[PDB]
Amino acid sequence: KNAAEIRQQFAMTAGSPIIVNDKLERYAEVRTAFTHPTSFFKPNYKGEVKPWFLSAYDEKVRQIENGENGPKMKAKNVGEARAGRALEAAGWTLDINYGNIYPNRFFMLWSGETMTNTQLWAPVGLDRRPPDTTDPVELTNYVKFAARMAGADLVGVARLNRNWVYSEAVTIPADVPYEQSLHKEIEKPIVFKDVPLPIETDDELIIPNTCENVIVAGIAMNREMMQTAPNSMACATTAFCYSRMCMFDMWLCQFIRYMGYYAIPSCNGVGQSVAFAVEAGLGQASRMGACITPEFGPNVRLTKVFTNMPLVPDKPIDFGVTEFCETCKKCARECPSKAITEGPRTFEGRSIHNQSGKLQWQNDYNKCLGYWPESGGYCGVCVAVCPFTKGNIWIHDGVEWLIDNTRFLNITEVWDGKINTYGLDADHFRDTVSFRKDRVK
Amino acid sequence: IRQQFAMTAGSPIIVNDKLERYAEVRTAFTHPTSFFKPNYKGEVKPWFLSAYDEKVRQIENGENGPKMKAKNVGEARAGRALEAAGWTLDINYGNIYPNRFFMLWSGETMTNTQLWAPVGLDRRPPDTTDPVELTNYVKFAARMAGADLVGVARLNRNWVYSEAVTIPADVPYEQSLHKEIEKPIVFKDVPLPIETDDELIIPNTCENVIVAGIAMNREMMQTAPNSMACATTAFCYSRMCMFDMWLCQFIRYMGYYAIPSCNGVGQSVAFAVEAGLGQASRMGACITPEFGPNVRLTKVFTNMPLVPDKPIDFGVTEFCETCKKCARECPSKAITEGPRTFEGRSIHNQSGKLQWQNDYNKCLGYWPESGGYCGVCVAVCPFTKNITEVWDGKINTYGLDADHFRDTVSFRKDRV
Ligand SMILES: Oc1cc(F)c(F)c(F)c1
Ligand SMILES: Oc1cc(F)c(F)c(F)c1
Ligand code: SF4
Ligand code: SF4
Ligand code: SF4
Ligand code: SF4
Repeated sequence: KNAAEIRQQFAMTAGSPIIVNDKLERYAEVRTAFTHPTSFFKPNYKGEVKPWFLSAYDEKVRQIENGENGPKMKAKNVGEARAGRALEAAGWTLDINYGNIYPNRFFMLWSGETMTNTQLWAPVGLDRRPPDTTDPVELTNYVKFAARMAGADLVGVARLNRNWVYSEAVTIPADVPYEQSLHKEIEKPIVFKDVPLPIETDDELIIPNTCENVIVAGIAMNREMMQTAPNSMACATTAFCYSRMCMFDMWLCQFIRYMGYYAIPSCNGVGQSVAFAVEAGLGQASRMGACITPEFGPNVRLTKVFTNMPLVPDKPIDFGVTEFCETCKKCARECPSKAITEGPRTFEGRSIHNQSGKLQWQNDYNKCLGYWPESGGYCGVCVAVCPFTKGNIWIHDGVEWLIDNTRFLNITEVWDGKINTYGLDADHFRDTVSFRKDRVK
Repeated sequence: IRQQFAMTAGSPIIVNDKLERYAEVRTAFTHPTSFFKPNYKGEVKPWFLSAYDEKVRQIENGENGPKMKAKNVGEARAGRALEAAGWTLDINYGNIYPNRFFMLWSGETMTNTQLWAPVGLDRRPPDTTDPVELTNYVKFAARMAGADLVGVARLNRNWVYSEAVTIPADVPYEQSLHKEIEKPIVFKDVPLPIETDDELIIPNTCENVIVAGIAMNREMMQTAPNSMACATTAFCYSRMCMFDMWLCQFIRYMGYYAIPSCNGVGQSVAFAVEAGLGQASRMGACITPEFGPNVRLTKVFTNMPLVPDKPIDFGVTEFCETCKKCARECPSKAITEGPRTFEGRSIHNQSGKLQWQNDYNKCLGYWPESGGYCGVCVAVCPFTKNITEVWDGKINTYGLDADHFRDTVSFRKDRV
């Protein structure tokens, strides 16, 4: 298997592959099902209406007391049930309020100046010295090497398409401490202005007009654990990867700053990761709505960093995902909430949670979120059943690579089974080896 | 290999009745007799500020290390930018202050604990007390948390620092370096790890230590003493910090307590030897079968019942007896060519244990000179096996190497 060959074979000519029409407007982040008032509240198993994640907490507690690893899924014993939720909770250690979405708060600072690392290194002046490299070719190789050190399994570069940057972010006022954060969330516009550096005022989050590029990282989840979806070990690989995302953003932003440029971290905030990942060539959009990659299918998390560092954009990739999703529909048939459409792509949002004006499969994300308190987790059944999540999809016919169409026709064993560092799989880890030739052309 | 070379139970570190616990302030990094070193202009400064001055001089002169020309100034800058960034999740080079910043001895105030409070995992008594099942659970968690190697030992208090270097609890970060103080670490009959005005208190119930190996990148370490060796060192310190926090939270959410440490609290090499990760060596590092000495260590202390691993003997002592390659290549002649003794060469060694006694002030003195963290000893050690070619060459996630990553695969059989 040769993952670099595969990406070269399916590379497209330059240009955003996302098809849009005149109804396209930037999307206010509060509209996501996690944050919008219509979807935020969900009943728990006693019928009490609560913030969805508190209702899900109630189900986790109920499952542990009943020796279960998920909905109607008996564990080996209560201790095993406990252990899965302890692993899940611990995975979130470096993530604020399920996704790090507040810009320029906590780990997501838009300047490095107050960070303990920046203060310690201040005598060297790396963040104040003008860049010594302005060549986009060399910078792309340097920043991608740094990205791999920082924990990305995939990395790509695109020009920043502002259509996918949230029109307004969900955040908290700068004087609000963490313990009041969930009670004091506000909206704040993200605007683009002729300023030298990213800056936040009382009224606006201001991205400079010089912010040309977005660097997108893929953070691979663990296949054995995700295949337990919707049960607790799928929750644990999800959670650990959010902390890996946070570390990636902070590491990479510091590298970029110490190279003489500015950098904006984001994790789940600032803009729509799937669209950036498609434009940076990590993969293609899919029926479930995730970015499907050749190496991991959709079983990969995304984060991204915005910067004025000159870079060479990667080419988008077309390995036939759209045509497979047209005929496959496994995620839609297996979805426990029937949130995923079995119909064609349109430009018309299904509800407030979708951004209208771009051609995509339109899914009902209030239905999806509704299953999370019911199951006490983050589901993931769609990722688990997608044939691209299997490690065995690619075959070579003597001339070229192709997808094997035959692919489209318990938790105790996970705890007792194969694992390796960060949940990566040495049987496939060669797929993400990188040399200069595949970092920049 | 690890099963083939398992020893019977029992600490393999030979001691005499002279041995006493070692005050952390005695390390060359911290002690007043070794802390101040001249820069290249002759100005005496804290040694790491003099090393900063050399990094700046090298960038200006288009160098990646001492008398090592870079491809250009841009390349020199990029190596130091990568090094500085690697340290993002590490306080003041090593996270040594206990119960400060990332190294909290309780999870109660952490943002993650607060968010998860309604589930009550940290307040609920353990549902598992079987050390066999716990050892399998916690080692699985350790691999998720970024350890390439993990082992368990009973806690030997001889390797716990008698007094830690820390700061007063209300001193802000901007004043930390100027207000470092000593503070005793003591063991008492208390329910939970607790810090008073006077003492860091570890419970007498704190039976076990979990030791993690965090693998460095071979291509980058082989550029020692130049900048890319500094970068793999730095990134692994941030990996250490995330490992400690992740694992401590897992242990707490299982109903036990956990003390993180990174480079603080105690001597990692001794813990790693007792937990079976590897053997002590002439250079002083723990040499592992998978990585040689090219691996960083961190550790977590806990009352969670666990099954101790066996120490390992794969012949490092006898190999180091005749090798002496690190000693001949050491740019500061810090590593001895003589035999092992129980007598330290200076304040920086803990006397009373059989080891190769090295002069660690000589080692530190080379760091301002070279503008880095050296590492030549690690780079040349047989067990471990230009900068433009590294930047243009092979890399993979976290610097791990897919040619060898199968060596750290793990199933239950090898976890307990
Ligand atoms: O983006 C996410 C937000 C959440 F609240 C979750 F629980 C989760 F697993 C992912
Ligand atoms: O000479 C000292 C060095 C240190 F690191 C201290 F913690 C201290 F109190 C005295
Ligand atoms: S399961 Fe099938 S339809 Fe759904 S995303 Fe995967 S390939 Fe597309
Ligand atoms: S996460 Fe679960 S409920 Fe949501 S779309 Fe996927 S399968 Fe459906
Ligand atoms: S780090 Fe360098 S100076 Fe220090 S002991 Fe090793 S070779 Fe010698
Ligand atoms: S270089 Fe030789 S003597 Fe030194 S630590 Fe390695 S094997 Fe031992």
